[PDB]
Formats: sequence, C-alpha cells, structure tokens
Amino acid sequence: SMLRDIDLQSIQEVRNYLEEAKAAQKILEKMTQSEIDKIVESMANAAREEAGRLAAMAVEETGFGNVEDKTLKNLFAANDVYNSIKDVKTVGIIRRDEENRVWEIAQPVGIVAGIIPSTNPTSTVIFKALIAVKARNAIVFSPHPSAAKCTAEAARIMQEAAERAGAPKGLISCITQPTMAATNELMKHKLTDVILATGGPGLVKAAYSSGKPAYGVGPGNVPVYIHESANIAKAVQLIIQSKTFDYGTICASEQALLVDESIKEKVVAELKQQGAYFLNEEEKQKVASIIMVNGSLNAKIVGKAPQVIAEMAGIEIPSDVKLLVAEETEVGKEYPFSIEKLSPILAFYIVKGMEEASELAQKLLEVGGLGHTVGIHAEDEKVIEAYTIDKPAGRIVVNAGTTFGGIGATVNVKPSLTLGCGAIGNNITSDNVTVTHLFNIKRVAFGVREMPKKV
Amino acid sequence: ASMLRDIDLQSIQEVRNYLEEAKAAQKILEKMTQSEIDKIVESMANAAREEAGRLAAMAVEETGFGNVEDKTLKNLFAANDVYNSIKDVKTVGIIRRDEENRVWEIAQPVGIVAGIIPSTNPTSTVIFKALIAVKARNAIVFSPHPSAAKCTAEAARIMQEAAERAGAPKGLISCITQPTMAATNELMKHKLTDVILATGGPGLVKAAYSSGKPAYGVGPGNVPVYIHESANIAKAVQLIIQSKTFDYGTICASEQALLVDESIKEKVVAELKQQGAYFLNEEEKQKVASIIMVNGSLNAKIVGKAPQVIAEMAGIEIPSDVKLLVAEETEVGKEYPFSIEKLSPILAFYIVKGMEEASELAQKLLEVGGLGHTVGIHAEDEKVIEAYTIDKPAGRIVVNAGTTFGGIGATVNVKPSLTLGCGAIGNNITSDNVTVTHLFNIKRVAFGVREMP
Amino acid sequence: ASMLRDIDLQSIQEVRNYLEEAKAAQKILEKMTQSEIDKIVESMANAAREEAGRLAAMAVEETGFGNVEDKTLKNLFAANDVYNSIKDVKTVGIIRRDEENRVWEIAQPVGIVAGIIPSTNPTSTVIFKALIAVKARNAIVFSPHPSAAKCTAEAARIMQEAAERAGAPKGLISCITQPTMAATNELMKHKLTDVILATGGPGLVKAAYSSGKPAYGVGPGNVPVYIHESANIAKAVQLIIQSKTFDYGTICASEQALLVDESIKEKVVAELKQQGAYFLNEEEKQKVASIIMVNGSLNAKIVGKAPQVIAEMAGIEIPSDVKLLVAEETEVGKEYPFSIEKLSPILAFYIVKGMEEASELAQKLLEVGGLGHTVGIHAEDEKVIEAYTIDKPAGRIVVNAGTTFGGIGATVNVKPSLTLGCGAIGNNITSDNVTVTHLFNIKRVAFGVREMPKKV
Amino acid sequence: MLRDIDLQSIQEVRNYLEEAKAAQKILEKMTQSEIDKIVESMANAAREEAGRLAAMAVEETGFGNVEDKTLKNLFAANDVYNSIKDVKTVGIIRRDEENRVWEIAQPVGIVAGIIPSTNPTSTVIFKALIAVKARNAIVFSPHPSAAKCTAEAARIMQEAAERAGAPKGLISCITQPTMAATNELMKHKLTDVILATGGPGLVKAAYSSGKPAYGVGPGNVPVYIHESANIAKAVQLIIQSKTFDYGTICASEQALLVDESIKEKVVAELKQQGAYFLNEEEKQKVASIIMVNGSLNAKIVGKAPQVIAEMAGIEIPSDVKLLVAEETEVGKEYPFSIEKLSPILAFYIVKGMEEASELAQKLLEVGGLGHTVGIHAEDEKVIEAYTIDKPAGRIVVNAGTTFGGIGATVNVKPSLTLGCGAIGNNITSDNVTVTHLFNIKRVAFGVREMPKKVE
Ligand SMILES: Nc1ncnc2c1ncn2[C@@H]1O[C@H](COP(=O)(O)OP(=O)(O)OC[C@H]2O[C@@H](O)[C@H](O)[C@@H]2O)[C@@H](O)[C@H]1O
Ligand SMILES: Nc1ncnc2c1ncn2[C@@H]1O[C@H](COP(=O)(O)OP(=O)(O)O)[C@@H](O)[C@H]1O
Ligand SMILES: Nc1ncnc2c1ncn2[C@@H]1O[C@H](COP(=O)(O)OP(=O)(O)O)[C@@H](O)[C@H]1O
Ligand SMILES: Nc1ncnc2c1ncn2[C@@H]1O[C@H](COP(=O)(O)OP(=O)(O)O)[C@@H](O)[C@H]1O
Repeated sequence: SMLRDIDLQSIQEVRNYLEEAKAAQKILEKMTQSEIDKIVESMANAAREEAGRLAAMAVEETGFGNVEDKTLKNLFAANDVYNSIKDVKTVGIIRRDEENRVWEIAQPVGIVAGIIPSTNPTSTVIFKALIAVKARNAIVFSPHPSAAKCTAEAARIMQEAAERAGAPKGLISCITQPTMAATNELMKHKLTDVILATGGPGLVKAAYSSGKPAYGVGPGNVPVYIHESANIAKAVQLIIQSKTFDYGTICASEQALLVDESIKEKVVAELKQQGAYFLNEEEKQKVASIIMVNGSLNAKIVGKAPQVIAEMAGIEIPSDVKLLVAEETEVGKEYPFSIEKLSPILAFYIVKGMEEASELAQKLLEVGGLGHTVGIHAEDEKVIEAYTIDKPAGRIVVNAGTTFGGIGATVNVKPSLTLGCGAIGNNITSDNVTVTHLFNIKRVAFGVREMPKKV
Repeated sequence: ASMLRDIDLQSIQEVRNYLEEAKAAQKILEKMTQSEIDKIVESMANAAREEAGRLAAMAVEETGFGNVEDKTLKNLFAANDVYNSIKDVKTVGIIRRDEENRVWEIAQPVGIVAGIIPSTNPTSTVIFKALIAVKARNAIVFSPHPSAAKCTAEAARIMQEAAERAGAPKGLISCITQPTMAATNELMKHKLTDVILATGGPGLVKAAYSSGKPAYGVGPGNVPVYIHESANIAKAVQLIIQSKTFDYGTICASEQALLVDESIKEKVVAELKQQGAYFLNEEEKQKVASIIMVNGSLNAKIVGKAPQVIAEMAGIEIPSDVKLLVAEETEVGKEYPFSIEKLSPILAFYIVKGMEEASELAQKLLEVGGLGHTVGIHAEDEKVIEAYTIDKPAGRIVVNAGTTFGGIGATVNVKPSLTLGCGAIGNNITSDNVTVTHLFNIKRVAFGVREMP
Repeated sequence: ASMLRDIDLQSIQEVRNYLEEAKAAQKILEKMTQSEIDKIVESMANAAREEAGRLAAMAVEETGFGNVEDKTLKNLFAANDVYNSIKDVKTVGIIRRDEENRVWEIAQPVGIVAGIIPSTNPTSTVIFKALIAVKARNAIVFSPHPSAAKCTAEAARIMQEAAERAGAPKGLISCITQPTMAATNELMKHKLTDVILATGGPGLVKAAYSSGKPAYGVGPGNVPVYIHESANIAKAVQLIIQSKTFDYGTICASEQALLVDESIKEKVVAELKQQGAYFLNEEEKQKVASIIMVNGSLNAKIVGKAPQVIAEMAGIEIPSDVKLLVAEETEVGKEYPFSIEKLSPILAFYIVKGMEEASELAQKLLEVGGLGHTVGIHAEDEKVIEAYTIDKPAGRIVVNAGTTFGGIGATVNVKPSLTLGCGAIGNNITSDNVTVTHLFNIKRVAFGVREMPKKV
Repeated sequence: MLRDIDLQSIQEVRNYLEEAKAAQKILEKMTQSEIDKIVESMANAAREEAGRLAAMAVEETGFGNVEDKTLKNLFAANDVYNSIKDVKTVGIIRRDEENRVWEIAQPVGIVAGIIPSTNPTSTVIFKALIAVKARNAIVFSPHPSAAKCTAEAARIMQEAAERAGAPKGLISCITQPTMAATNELMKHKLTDVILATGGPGLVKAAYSSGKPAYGVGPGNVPVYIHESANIAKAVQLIIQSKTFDYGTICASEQALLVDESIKEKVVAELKQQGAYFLNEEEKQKVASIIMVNGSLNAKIVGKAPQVIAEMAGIEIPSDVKLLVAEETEVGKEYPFSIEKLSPILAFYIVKGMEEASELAQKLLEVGGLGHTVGIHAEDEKVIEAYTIDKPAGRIVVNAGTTFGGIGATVNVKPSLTLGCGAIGNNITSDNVTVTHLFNIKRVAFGVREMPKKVE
C-alpha cells in the first residue's frame, strides 16, 4: 500500500515542488536587485554553454527540427531575452513621480506554473525561467510528454546555475513524468498563483478554467502579403530563412503567401532559384494525404526536413530542396494546404491587388490563427498603412520573416516565446509575454486633493 | 406550442438576445471615428451627471444601503473623474508610433464585455464600466446583483438612451432584468462573451476565472490604517471619518481597523470622540459583535446602515450627532467579528508599540480577506512611510488620505475606478485600478530592422 | 425554426409542465379502486389494438426501420400478451396476506415514471410501458428518440386519450415532442421524477444511473446461437429465420451469430439456403462489411433495412426472394464487422468442433457488447443443453425458439416485456424482463411476534 | 489531516478491488456446500467476537453502550445467518417443469459496501454474510469516526472465511476513509453494485455514480398509541426499542402520538418505566443542543440521557431512562420533531385517528418518507384504517420499531440496510438481503409458435 500508479505519484511530486517553491520564493523576494541580477546572469550564461547540447537533446527526443537551429533557438532565450530584461528594475521602488506624489513598487506574483510545448521545449524553459526569476517568482514546469526529458534537463541547468549564484533550492522545478492528473493539480493548487500556458487551445482553455489568472497563447496560421512594390529578392530570401528555421516549428512562421498577379511570375522564379520546389497537381494530393490525419495536423510531418516529407508521401525531390510550395485557391479545414502546417510547406495564393489579399488573409486567420501574426512585404507606405490597420493579429510583421519577427528577434517587439493572441484568440493579452507580466505594480500615492462634502 | 414560465429559462433567453444585439452593435461601433466615439462617451457622462441624484435615490431605496447625498457624489465620481481620465485617450486606429525603433501600435477592441455589478455600488459601477467599455469601442452586457436589480437596469437604460441619442447603435448597452445563476453562467461562458469584468464577492470572481474566458477580477478589502506618532492627528481623524462614513461604509476600500501608536493614543481617542465617534464599552462591544457575524459571515443587515440603526439592532442606545461606532480590540481572526471587513460605520481600534508591531497586525488583518487590495498610513516622517509601505501586499497604498477616496482614485493619484484589481495574491490578473486601456488590445506593426545569424 | 435556437429551453419548460401535470394526475389515480384501474388499463389495451396498424405504419414511415406487417405484430404483442400477463395483478391496497407469519403486503406506486423510448421500437415500447405503469397506479412522462419523435408522441396520445375515455385524468400520460439532451437531463433529474425506465443506447442508460434517481436500464444484445448436432435442423432454421428477419432485425434479442457443429455443417447450410438465406462469397462479404461500420460503430443507415436494400447499398447482387444474408466468419471483435450487433437481416456463421468451443466463442461474442442480455441454443440432448446454458451471462437463455420472440417472452414463458434488463454484468439493477411488479414498492404490515432479549 | 492521505487511500481502494476481482472469480467456481461452509465459519467468528467489536465501536465512536452493541452484532451473526443459510445461490435454484423454466443464480460480482457511523461492526458482519453467500466479493468504506472498529470487523470476517476455504482479498476495508476514496470506489470500473448505508448525501451520490445501487433513507418514525392500546405493554416495548444502544438505529421511535382519552395513563406509565418529562425550561435548554448549525448535533448521538442532560446543563435522576418533551409543532426548526438518534422522545397529543394520521404524515416528510411507522392498538379495524395510506416500507404493529424495523421481532427479513422505496429515493422498500445480491438468469423453452401475419 505504497503509492504505485503514475497519476498518483505525479500528484505527490507536484505537491512537493509547490511546497519547496513557496519557501524558496519567500527567500528570493527579500534579495536586492544586484543579488537577483547575479542569479539571472548566471542562468543566462549557463543557458549559453548548454544551448547546443539541449538543442541536440530536443532533436533526439522530439524528432522535430535540426540541431543548429534549435541551438540558435536556445541562444535567443539566453541572449536576447536576457538583454531585454537584465536592466529592468524589479526590486523595490521602480518609479518615483515626485510632482504627482505617487511611486511604483514591483510586486512578485509568487509561484508560476509553466506549460512547455514539444516544438520549443528547451528554449521556452529558459525564456520563462529567466523572466520569472528576474521578477522574483518561483516556477514549476510541466513538459509536453514527448519532450519530458530534455525539458526537465533544461530546468535542471537553470536551477543549478541559479543555485551557484546563491539562489535557494526548489526555486525552479519540473514535473518529470507528466500526467493529466499532474497538470490539473498544478494549475489548480492553492499555492499556484499564475499560469503561463504555452500549448494548444485545449490546454490553454483548461488554464482559463482553472480558477487562476492565466496568460495563454493561441495557434498561428500566418498569411504574408507580397505587394507588387516589394523587393522580391529580399522578401523571398527573408521568408525562406524564417519558414525553414528549425524546419518551421514555431507558430508565427509563414503558412501561406498572397501575391500580386503582376509580380507573380517573378516571385515564383525567385522562389525556385533560392530552393523552393513547386509541387504539381499530382504531388500536391499525395502530400496533402499525409498533412492531415482525421481533422487535425499529422504529427509525423511536423518539423521534418523536406526530403523526409518527400519520402513519406512517396514522391521524389532533389536533395537540395529547402521547402515545398503548392499553389492553392481554396481555404478551409478540409484543404490541408490552407491550415497551419508547422513544417517546411507553404501554400501560394494569387491575388488581384490589396483587396483580395486582405479578404483572403482574413479567411486564413479565421482558420485558427486569430490574434496571432500576419506579414506584409511592400515598399509603398500608403499600402502598408491601409493593409495592416484592420488585421486581427498582435504581431503585424513588415519586411521581415514572421518567425523571427513574431518573437522579437528581427523586429522591435519584446523578445518572447509566449505570444498572446488577445481576446480574439482567447487570451487575456495580445502582448509578447515578458517580465513585466510577472510582477504587479503597487502604487504608493499621497493625498493631493480634498473630497467635497456638499453637492 | 409556444410557452415559457420558469424565470431561469426566460433569463437565459434574455442574455442570448442581448449578446446577439450587442455583437451587431459593437461591429457597427467599431467602424466609428475617434471623434464620433468621443461624442458618444460625452453624452453618456452628461446624462449620468444629471441623473446621479435620481439614480442614487433608487439605489438607497431599493437596497437599503447608504444615503442619497453620498451616493449622488458616488455617481458623480463616475460621471466626472472617470470620464475626465478617459476622454483624451486615443482608442481608434494608430495610437502610437515609435519612429526610432520602427514600430507602431493599433488599438483593437476586445469585443463584448460582461460586467458583473455588486449591490453596494450598483449605479455608480454601471456608469463607470459603461464609459470605459464604450470609449474602447466595445459593447457591454450587465448583470445586476438581485438586491439592486431595478436601479442597475435603470442605470444601464440611461446610458444606452444617452448613447443612442449621440449616434450609438441599438443593443450596445444592455442589462439582464431578472438575475439568476443560470443567466450569470450563460453570460460568462457564451460564444459571444469575449471578456468578463467581475466586480463582486470571492465566489463570483472564482467563477469568472473558471469560465474559459479572459477575466479581470477583484478581491475583497479589509483595510488596516496605521496612525504614526508623526501624523497630523486632527487632519488624519477628519480624513478617516469622512472616508469611513461615506455612504455608511459600503465601499470595499473603507477603513476597517486603526493601528495607533501607543505614544499618541490619548490624543486620537479624544480627537475621534470630538469628531463624532462613539466608543463602545466592552459590554456594548459584545452586543454589537453579536450582530456583526452570523454563523457564518458578515451580517447583511448592518451593511451600509447608519450607526443609530446598528445601535438599535444591537440593543444599545447612542446620541444622535454620533457619526460612527468604535470598539477597542486586541485580537485578529474569523472568530473575532470586529477584526473582519464590516462594510458599515464600525471601526476596530488597536494599540501598537511602533511600526514593527503595526505591520505585524496589519499583515494579519490583510490575510483575513484583504490581501492585495488597499492599505493606509498617516504620517509626516518620510522614512517611516517608506519602511512601513515597501512590504505591504496591496495594489493601493494610501498616504495621508481617506482610503475610500484614495483607493478609487478620487483623492490620490491612482486611476479613477470602481473595480480594484488585487494582483496574484488576491487571485486577480492585475493590481491596477481597471480603466479604459484594459478594454482594448494593442496590435503592433513592426518593421524588419536586423539580420538573423 | 425562427426561434429553434432556444428549443433547448422550450423542451425543458415543456418537461416541467408535463411533470407538474403528472403529479396531480397520479395523486388522483392513486385514490381509485382496483376496478377503476383495471377498467382503464383494459381500454388502453383495446385502443392500442385497433390502432396497431396505423401506428406501425407511422413508425416505419418516420424512421425508415422495419416493415408495417411486423411492427403491427410488435404493437399487438404489447396490447395482447403484455396486457394478459398483467390483467389480474393486484396493485391496489392489500395484495397479499400471510396470516401465520402475521404479515400482509400493501402496494405503493413509485409515483412518476420517466420513460425513454428507442427509435427501433417506438410505438410498441410506449404501449408496453404505459400499460404496466398505469396498472401500478403511476403517471408516466415519455422522451422519444429524435428520429422517432412524431410516431412516439402519437402512441402516447392514443394511450392517454383511450385512458381518459375509460375515466383516467389528464396529464397522466405525456410525451416530450422535441427530444434533446437538455430535456432528457431535465426529465431524469427533476424534483418530481421518481423512477427512470431507460430503454436506449449505452450512453443513455449510464446517464440514467448517474441521475441521482432509482433507474431500470437496459443493455445491448449480441446474441450467439448454438446449434448442437442433436438439434432438429429443419425446425431450428425456421425458428431462427423468423426471429432474425422480424421487423428486419431491429429487436435486440435477434440472432447475431450462428455457432454450428462441424459434423452437421452441410445440412444447415442447405436448409438455410432453401428457406431464404443468401451465403455471401468472400468478396461479397468485404463489400457488405465495409458498410456495416462508419466511424468505429454501427452504421445507422443499414439498420432495419431489407436484405435487397442492404445488397444495393453494398453494391452486390442477390435474388429478390432472399430473406436474409449470411456470412462465414472465424474472428470476433469490433474490428470484425460481422461479429458485432448488426440490427439488420445479416447473420454471422461460425463453425465449431463441439460444445466446449461454442462456449468459448459464445463468451467472446457476448463480451463484444452483449453481456447479460440473451443467448440461444437449439438441441435435443437435455444434458448438453444443461451443461452449455448453466454458465452463460445472459438473463434470457433461449432453448429451441427464436431469440427475438423468446427474449421478450412471446414464445417462451418469461414475462412479456420490451425492456430487457442485463443485470449487474450489463450495468443494470436487474436481469428481469421489466414488468408491473417493478413499478410499485411493497409496504409490509408486520406484527410483533418475537421478544428481543433483555440481558446477554 | 495529512497532505497525501487521499492518494494512498485511493491506491488502497484500487488494490482491494483488483484482489477482489480475482477472488470473486475463484469463489464463484465453488459448489453450494463449499460456500455454505465458508459463510457458517464467518458467522461463528462474528458470534465469538461480538463483545470485543462492540467495545471497540462504543469507545471509538462514543455512541451507545457495549451490551446493546454486542446484542446488535449477534443479531447479524445469528438472525441474519439463519435466514439465509438454507437459500440456494449456486447453479440451478429452481425448475418450473410445467411452465418449462429453469432459474440460474448469477452473482453481481463486486459490491461496494458503505458503512454507517451508528452501526459500524454489525453492518459489516451483515453485509459480509449476504454478499459472500451470493458468491460476491465486497470492499467496505467506513465512516471516518468509526474507521478502526469497522476495519477490524472486516478483518475478522476475511480470516474466518479463509480458514474454511475462501480466497484472499474477498473481504477488505478502506482503513483511511476519504471522499476521494469513496468516490473512487463508487465509480471504479471494477465496481458492480453499491450498497449505500449512510446519510442522505452519500445515497444521492451512489445513485449518481453511474452504477446500480441499493440505498437507504433516513427515518423519523412516528408511533400512534390508540385508546385501544395495551398501555403498560406498549410503553415497555417502546422504551426497550427507543433506548436500545441509546437510540442509534435509524428506525427508532422519534415521536409518540397519543389519544387524548388515554393521555393521563400513558404519561404516568412512561414515568413509571423510567421516562423524564421535560418542563418548558428544560425543553428549551435541551432543544438548544439537539442541533448545531441546522443539522443534528453529533455530540448527543447514542448518548445516555444523563450525558445529554449534563450537556444541556440540567440535572436529572441517575435512574432516568429517557427524556420526553410534549410538543405541538412539526418542522425542521423544531428540533424535537426531527430524527434525534438518541433517548429523546417528542410527545404529541391528538384527538383521534385522523389527527394522528395527518401528523404522522407531517413527521415523515421531515426526513422519514418510506422508512418506518408504528402503531399500538388492539382494535383491528383502526389498524387497517390507520396503516393503509402511510408511505413507509415497515409498518410495525404492537412492537418496538427498532426491533420490528430490522426484522428482529416482526417478520421482515433480518437486515441493517433498510430501503425507503421510490418515495425515499431508493430502488426498493425491502429489507435488503442475499436475494438482492444475485441476478436471476432464466432458461426458458419454446412453448408457442409466433404467427407471422395478422388479418
Ligand atoms: N455518446 C452518447 N452520449 C450520450 N447519449 C447518447 C450517446 N449515443 C447515443 N445517445 C443517446 O441515444 C440518442 C442518440 O442515439 P444514436 O446512437 O444516435 O442512435 P442510432 O439509432 O444508433 O443512430 C441514429 C441516429 O445517429 C445518427 O448518426 C443518425 O443519423 C441518427 O440521427 C440520443 O437520444 C442520446 O440520448
Ligand atoms: N503530458 C501532458 N501534458 C499536458 N497536456 C497533455 C499531456 N498529454 C496530453 N495532453 C493534451 O492532450 C493533447 C495531446 O495532443 P498533442 O500531443 O498536442 O498532439 P498534436 O501535436 O497533434 O496536437 C493536447 O490537447 C494536450 O494538451
Ligand atoms: N449578480 C449576481 N447574481 C447571482 N448571484 C450573485 C450575484 N452577485 C453575488 N452573488 C452571490 O451572492 C454573494 C454576495 O454576498 P451576499 O451575502 O449576498 O451580500 P454581501 O456579502 O455583499 O452583504 C456572492 O458571494 C455570490 O455567490
Ligand atoms: N463516505 C464518507 N466518508 C467520509 N466522510 C463522510 C462520508 N459521508 C459523509 N461524510 C462526512 O460526515 C459529515 C456528516 O456526518 P453525518 O452524515 O451528519 O453523520 P450522522 O449520521 O452521525 O449525523 C460531513 O462532515 C461529511 O463530510
């Protein structure tokens, strides 16, 4: 009669972590800015040394992507995120407004529950560990099952690096054998203060039903408009690099191109030259047959090199092909090329001008991309202003790859791997989530006006 | 063939009718210019201002809470201060450009807002929520507390009518007429509900963060106020009494306990009595205590009641000019009724040796249903203020002001609001005074500025 | 359907109305004499009889299952056999005295009954449940299957109107006109509902026993029939074909697989063919197999359809005088469409070496969605019958009879019923054929006849 | 409270059900004679341990007294055993040759047995006997305040059963009772039937479990003393029943209804046999401790009168056998009109049979519907008239309702699980016994031809 079952063991595990995190966070909350910053620096530096190994671990365990790109993915969290927060004041009085007689104090949310995706398992741990601790919180991680080990390993490195710099034990922890029982327990336990839910909509929904404050994400289905004023060579190059990054595993990555008829041929030609393989009618359907199983995305094509996809669909492509492209006209969840494909596959739509492009992008976003990301390539300022203004996306990327743009690598939004899709994407915010979401502001404010007694 | 009858089913259908009309209304509204929106918002605030007294009378009459003068002032806070704080906010289209970084921001409405309305601030809260929601280009559907169903609906009606006159679409502002759990649940989980603004007790707030929907909740207050020996006592007492006795203590943020430095105790007692306080003796105390808590929870019947009314209920006898009741206290806990949030002109009175002992009791008082809400201190020595305030878990830390008027942003520079988020510690997504910027998302147009290695 | 969106609210409100009306009617009914009750029930059985054909034709027309001749007989079974088995049952006041034990028994109506009706037996099940419920002095509120809403509703009206002509109160018998989960949920959990009679799919029955109310549910059948080498083969095939093809196989207790001794295999095949069975060759079997299941369960579109219609749907070709389809089979499981409950004129045909192998296989077939329901055997060796039947988990173990007519108590002496409890093993509170004695509680008046001791 | 008691207790239930699964399959294979030998050995051990369990039960729960609990245990060991020992439960139990029908006994499988706080050890014995006799396994769940004595009772049963051939795991008991465990037990895949002897909350839960269940209801038994009653004999019978184990059995007298014409004699006779009639001052003090919050006060359950008196702060002679209180009102807020589970008796004056019936009806609606009523009378025509319209499964004539209700002194089946029929949310009004724990399979021969066509 000692606990034997995995659901039950995992609950016990979560409970221990929470007890230890509470005690750890109390200690951490008392430290100075400089004490905190030394801990954060050690972690980022630690992430930097292990970024390649963890990248390789993630590739090995998940079968997604490639080692070089995941290595770069880890460094983004270890470098860019770190740089974006290292100088942020998170301790004590963070703002004084002398003339209005008010000052702001940073206040930790306490204990954070972090849900980690399979696609970005190691990098997402870092990004969250960094911003959480910078704000003086504890954090308990819940991995995607198919990536439990490398995720846990990423967490370990953060804790141990933190500890070397003086952090208490249990500040950073991770469920080692994920279960439904464990995920529910973590989200709802009284000691759990805030949920960062980076996962599919089902899990994000559970988080907004948890009784707890939650920052969730939504899925992407990013349409990109190439206007006839675009630098076509520059645009095709930027897109391919982004689309093929880690073989297209991030959710802000391009899923469909929308192209002005008048430059249609040039863009096609530029694509082919730079490594695109245009599928013919025959090949499309074979590839389409493996894109969706049932009514949802086939997991076996996710983050797979184009040669692997070619073999799987039983077609032959040159070994130097960087991405597959299929010309399409229809949009809907029964047309596999119009959905989010999370792989080096791109749909290709022709448009008459700005209006048909907008109309189509909206159609594409209505398919599970709402509030996430859109892109346009164009040199005409009036067209850019008119196109972007009414698009339902928190990230509207101009003249950049959307993968790198969406996360804040190559455009100036805050570096993040947790992209809020706003209310339209069932989220409390459309922000790239960062350290400022993980502390509350307290306002010390002085009597400055007298309240009237009579009307 | 076609019948209905049970009130719950009718209330559910009503909610469904409102949301549909709200959707259509918001889409038409969303197409309006900043100028057109701002005119609509202006009309609402004007009408609100004029009807403040009438609405105040209905709420006092329907609920039994408070008095018409203070409720009139309360409605005006919403019609004036809240309006003034949002009327110049950019909410249409591009609201910000960052030329050096090559980014610009577009305001995006959340869609349809569900506003839950408490029984204590029923008309003022509708006015406040309607202004910030419509300014952000949303529709809003209200759910009254049952004790205040009629006046709440009337508040909504006045806004819709004021708004529509100024060009707003039909169905933009609506209100459930007979509140039920069924109807509340429908409003919270429905496909058309985009965001919940939940201002109410801990039970409703928990339900809102369990709805599957993005939510801004509140928490309850239990506001402790420290009077330091450096304080201007005569000025502190006056601010305290005006705040505590406002609308007879019905706002979540009213002082509930005074922590007083031993060294000035004598002047404070004398000063309280002179300014209208009645100190209950321990016999009077046990008797008043007997009606504060009822197995279990705060006795609704003393809520927002005049001190003479409360005195009669307890079976004690007090002078007219008496403005509030005070009880001496040493203990803190659910088993000590004078230590809880009382929502009435009743104060606890604790003696402390100094700041360190003051913080300890205050911490203990907050953990009884006040965490993350509001705290107060009266003092003139700036170092004592900083040391005391730095570690208090409250989104509002009010210095040298009444906490009623401070917490809502009337008399201290916090954002005008009647929905006070209590941060993670109060089970809320934010610690801000909720206002117009919380009801639109920002979309970012951002340009390529760097190469990837 | 301008307001069809709120059908959930309408259906709920309607249920509340029906239950309130039911409460008043039953209070009144409970006061009547045995003569009055018995006079009413009789009128209901008589009206059902006259209307048997018209109801039969509505059900066939509305649902597309079955045929008019057989449904007429199904309706008459409820109107005649069920009625006759209950006509003398005492349900008012003191129903039994036991003078030497100094006990007598007083009958107590359960109150208001919630009746769930299947699409396969919509009119006949209304008739059966109405007769036994009212005989026991209860009110009953019906929930139709949505595919069968109109004919079900019509059956209830005929019972109620016929009841009124013989003196019954209004609202005694009612029926939900717009079936919904919301309404079903309301009906099962509502304050005034006392007992649930759930004759429907497994999800609906499980829900009934999750309702907080006492419930009599059913289970599905997957009836295996053993033909032992001692069987009268000519007689058996006749009984089997009649039972299996009745209403085109919609009756759960209908045969689903034959297990045939290897040693007599040649005669059975020949007799089956002569009496109207078509043996599918291996390829015909696959095309028919491919329409048996859609999405991991039975395809509703073949249910209760004529053999020629099934043939057309599968794209195969059979004579017009074929009465049922038969396929040779070796495997058992959900992945073997011929091994599941087919609810249509289709039979599986398994060869077995002897009794012990039949029993192994019989257990396996039941485990695929048939536990506690029905099994059959045809044999003339009493020892073999006894050894085979003894350990089968089925409430009805039918010997030398069609299992359709046997299961329900038409041709064997079990209680006449269209609600077949599958016992604990089938997730039911009883394995009985549900009947009138299940719809009233017994109160016992008992006299002190013994002394409690005072010291140990 | 312990943080992880719930998970280990869930585990224990799971282990028990799985051993019970294996054990029952083995038990089910035995002959009638092997089963009957087992049941007899169980009865003997219950008989031998009656006193030791009684003492444990009194001490752990604070309810009742050791002599009566010992008698209570012996009722289960003897009366129940004797009433079932000759019932056939294996194989063919009946052969109707003219009608051509064989009946075969079929065990329900695994029973979940919920045990009340009032009759912990006696109920275990009772249920273990009828469950095993019908060839089932059973897993018990105690009320937490009686966990140790309940488990001990289960332990003795299994060991008694084992010596005579039973398999291990046949009879088990949750040692750390919890909601989680109870919940796990009622809904578990391996659970076949729930026997729910407990409060109204749990019975509702059992009928909400998705499983077949036999529940009980609460009692609130009114007994009418008609002018035709033998007053001396009636009072003697009533006091014996009412004070048995200090009134802990559910079907215990709670209110007397007395004909005005014999009021005088009855009051004096009650007094003569040890009743103490409370005055207005005493009434109000006692009434104050009968319920706390708006539910029955656990501190008076099964307590001697003197203990109750002291608790209410009144004093009474040490020889007082029961407290009585004259009453006119009926309702949830009149503590003397509700079920008191202790030696307190309401006393109602009535003008005749008709007023008595109305009041009886009102008392039953206060949590006694379907359970038990009593009447003392020698007038045959009144009894018949009084009893016919009472909604109760046990209608006891000229006997104590405690012993009548359980089937000790009137001829209902000896039992400690009393069903309240449909009117009390139960599938039966029977005293539950062994025939409720096996289903009947019917072997039925062809006796008719079906005609294929109608006119
Ligand atoms: N998973 C389930 N959960 C809850 N209830 C269910 C479930 N499955 C069936 N039911 C209950 O039974 C009814 C639906 O049963 P069906 O499975 O649909 O009956 P069936 O005859 O097998 O199929 C016919 C119906 O299904 C459709 O595919 C077909 O077009 C037709 O409407 C409903 O009234 C419902 O209460
Ligand atoms: N260990 C786990 N932790 C969190 N969620 C899980 C876990 N296992 C399963 N899930 C949930 O079940 C589903 C698993 O499917 P997933 O692995 O996301 O497939 P796909 O990648 O094709 O969407 C998701 O909705 C996920 O939230
Ligand atoms: N609008 C509403 N509709 C339905 N129920 C409500 C509503 N507002 C509050 N409630 C319920 O009533 C409670 C309010 O507390 P209550 O005791 O009625 O008044 P108070 O405590 O403010 O004096 C909440 O906890 C909530 O569960
Ligand atoms: N199966 C169970 N296991 C543990 N506790 C239970 C169970 N059923 C009810 N309770 C608890 O028992 C208490 C109610 O006891 P009650 O049923 O009133 O006992 P009594 O019958 O002696 O009056 C509640 O606190 C409830 O949580």
